[PDB]
Amino acid sequence: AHHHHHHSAALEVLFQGPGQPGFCIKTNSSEGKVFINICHSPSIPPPADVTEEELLQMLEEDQAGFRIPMSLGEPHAELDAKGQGCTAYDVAVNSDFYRRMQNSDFLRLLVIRIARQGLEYKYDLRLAPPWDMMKNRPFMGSI
Ligand code: NA
Repeated sequence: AHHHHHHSAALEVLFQGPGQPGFCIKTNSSEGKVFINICHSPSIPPPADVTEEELLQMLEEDQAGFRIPMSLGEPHAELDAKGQGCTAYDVAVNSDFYRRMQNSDFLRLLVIRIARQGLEYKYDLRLAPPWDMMKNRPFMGSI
C-alpha cells in the first residue's frame, strides 16, 4: 500500500563515452554480492537543472522525483577481496552532475538509491538493504 504520486527514478539512456570511474558501492542481492560502479561521462545527459533546496521541496511536496539519466550496464563478473565471484554493474551519469554530486551528500544518496532501483528493475534483483562505499577502490573490474 502507498499513496505517493511521484518517486525518484532512473531515466535509462544508451551509454556514450568517454567514461571514467567515480566510486563503487558494495551490497548484496538475494543471489550474492553486488558491486555498483558509479561512473560518469560527458555524453550522458544531465538531470534537469534544479537546486538542492528546490529538489528537497519537490520531494517534501510529492511534486516530483529526481529523474537522473543514467546508463544501466550489463553485468560483468568480478572477484571480491576473498577470491569469490560477484556481479558488477557500471552505471554512468553526466560528468557535470557527477562533479556537483562530489560536493553533495544529498545528491550522492539520491544517485545511489536511484542506481539501485534501476538495476533492481532492469535485471530483476532484490538488493538487500545494507550497502557500503568502497574506500580504497573507485571501480570493481577493469576500465
Ligand atoms: Na514522492
